[PDB]
Amino acid sequence: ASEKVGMNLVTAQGVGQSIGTVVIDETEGGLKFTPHLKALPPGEHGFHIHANGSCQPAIKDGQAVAAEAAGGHLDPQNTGKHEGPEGQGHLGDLPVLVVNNDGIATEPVTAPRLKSLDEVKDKALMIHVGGDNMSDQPKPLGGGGTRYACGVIK
Ligand SMILES: [Cu+]
Ligand SMILES: [Zn+2]
Repeated sequence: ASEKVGMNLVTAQGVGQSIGTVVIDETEGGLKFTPHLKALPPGEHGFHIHANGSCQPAIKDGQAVAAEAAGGHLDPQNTGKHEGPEGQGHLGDLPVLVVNNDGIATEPVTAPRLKSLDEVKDKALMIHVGGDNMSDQPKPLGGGGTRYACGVIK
């Protein structure tokens, strides 16, 4: 079973344009991700699910949060540490969205972290500025807590 999640760019103003969806397709090895996005910085980008579904910013002390109405990366009970190479953390954490040198991603990959669209039908996807393996600096993901795009599942 499958759902085509339309992701828009986000950058402290809130929802921008789109440049790609990602198709989510559930299987017995979980959520198969197949991206089709252009116009990103042509590296590698962390992939999360977030606690609410809302690609919208917050404003406080004369300054804007990138996009955060979606909540944290689905972080109910833990310590603050992120799910990764050792220990334990949040269940909304997923393998890194590789992009080719020309700024386009297509990699058919899978997250066994969840195994039906019914597990995400109230949430957002989020394409994160860094890849996603660290908790071990005074800010998590090595500072990669920022994001280029978001998409509410519908
Ligand atoms: Cu995130
Ligand atoms: Zn996390």
